[PDB]
Amino acid sequence: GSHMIYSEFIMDYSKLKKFHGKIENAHKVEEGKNLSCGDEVTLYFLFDGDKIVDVKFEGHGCAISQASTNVMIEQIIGKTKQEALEMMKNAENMMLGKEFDENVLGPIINFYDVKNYPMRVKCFLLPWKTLEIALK
Amino acid sequence: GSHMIYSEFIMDYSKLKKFHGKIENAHKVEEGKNLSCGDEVTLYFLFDGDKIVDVKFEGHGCAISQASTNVMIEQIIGKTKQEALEMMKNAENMMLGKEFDENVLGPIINFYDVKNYPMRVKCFLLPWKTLEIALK
Ligand code: NI
Ligand code: NI
Ligand code: NI
Ligand code: NI
Ligand code: NI
Ligand code: NI
Ligand SMILES: [Zn+2]
Ligand SMILES: [Zn+2]
Repeated sequence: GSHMIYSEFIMDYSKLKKFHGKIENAHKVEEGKNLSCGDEVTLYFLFDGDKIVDVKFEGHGCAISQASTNVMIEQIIGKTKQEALEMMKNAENMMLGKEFDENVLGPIINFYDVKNYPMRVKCFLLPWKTLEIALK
Repeated sequence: GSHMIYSEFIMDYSKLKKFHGKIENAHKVEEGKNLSCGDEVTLYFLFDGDKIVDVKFEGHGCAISQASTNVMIEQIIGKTKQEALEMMKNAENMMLGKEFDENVLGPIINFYDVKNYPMRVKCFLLPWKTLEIALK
């Protein structure tokens, strides 16, 4: 009745635990919060030059923010920081109704419907904006 | 295809914030885990003799474990330890195929369908089993 946003894809990725945790002696730690809804995420990174070698997250939030965090990590590991930022910008364009590169986003496109729920847009965007700040 | 278990009731209650937190100088603190899923809950209690005056939880988990925790807290605050244990016994009976008292459960009946998913039964039961240990 008002929970339609929660697709099978979102609920699967929300419960994924493989990227949840801390990285000891991380090269970068970045905390983000979407206090409108009450979500928090802490991203931990290892880099090798400009390559993202590993990412884990701590904290917890709604199923949209957690699903988004997990699909984000799964897609940015092994990429360069520039590539992850290009992906981020496209993820944000997708929510703002602007134009985006489907090939760049891959399975991130499964969050397309979130843009129909303007408060949950912040939930989807939290890990990505957190990533943006961290990588600059 | 698998998100059917996630009703509006469950999704609304999984996001509830008013019971999430610690109680300083709690009269009882009990931790519980459902490792097959990755769910954690720490329950904090204040009592006045046999009456449950306040309950909060920390930790996080799936939508079913978090929804169940919040519905439990909402229903047990202001009851006696024994009323809470009787609710708990009924909730577990529901999950197994056994007989239960609908008037004792109230909105806890909204989880009836979970019993068709043996793995998720543990998610539902996590707060209740943790409560049982805490109170006895
Ligand atoms: Ni709904
Ligand atoms: Ni955790
Ligand atoms: Ni920073
Ligand atoms: Ni489904
Ligand atoms: Ni919390
Ligand atoms: Ni104990
Ligand atoms: Zn959220
Ligand atoms: Zn669970």
